[PDB]
Amino acid sequence: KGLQIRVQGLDEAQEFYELESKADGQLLLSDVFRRINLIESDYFGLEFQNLQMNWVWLDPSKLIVKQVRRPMNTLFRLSVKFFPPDPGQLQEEFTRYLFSLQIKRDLLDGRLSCTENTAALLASHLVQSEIGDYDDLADREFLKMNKLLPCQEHVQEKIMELHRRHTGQTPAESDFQVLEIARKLEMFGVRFHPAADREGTKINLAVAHMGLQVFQGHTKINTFNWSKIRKLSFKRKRFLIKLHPEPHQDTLEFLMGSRDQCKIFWKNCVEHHSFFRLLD
Repeated sequence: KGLQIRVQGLDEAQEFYELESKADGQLLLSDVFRRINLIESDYFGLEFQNLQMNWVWLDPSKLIVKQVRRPMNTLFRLSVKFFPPDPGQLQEEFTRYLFSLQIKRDLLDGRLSCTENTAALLASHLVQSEIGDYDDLADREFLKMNKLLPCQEHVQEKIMELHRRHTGQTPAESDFQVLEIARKLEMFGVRFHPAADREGTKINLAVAHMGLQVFQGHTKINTFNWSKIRKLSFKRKRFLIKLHPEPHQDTLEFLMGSRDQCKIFWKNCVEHHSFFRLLD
């Protein structure tokens, strides 16, 4: 048979895709990339909402019908999968635009936590990009009907104040400022995978362009560069980081919630390493 799949773009606009029932994840990804003419598409992937309404990555090598129960009723969305160290250096204006929309998303849903002043500054550039130069009446109208920050009301004056500085800046220049600000934040591109150490201390694991990170709360306790990592594995609920000597306990153990969570994080790490270090 044939399927009709709904995919939400980074600009929040939903389009519909007609695909055969035999389609892999890769076919849908390719059709989405073609529809929006995304040339630098390797940084991006698709996630969907499972029945507990959590977001899961679409596996491009598996059949879609084997990953999702009601593909016709399921929401998919375009997302950045791999954050490069400096998205401002991406070649295409459209790609940088998509990255600024990813930041916009992360800022609103709280993935990108930062100080209030930094949030306000990011939001002020985001306002410049959508509606142009500062206007008292138009800025208040926009902020009434658009939410950029999780707790925006008491920050709105600061957002507008800062927006007065950006007179004359084009949407592309605005996107660039958003990327330059965001790439310098500790939480940029960060996605937490909760776990506990040997002592039982709650921590968060994450993977990024340089290697693995360890967080306690929102403060980063450690970074293991790819060069320092000998091997990554998982044994049931345990995730294992084997380090190169120098030097005797060369293994860090982290207990995660389920085996499937270990596995998802392991795959994420192997994919990151491959993407940022290996030539296919």
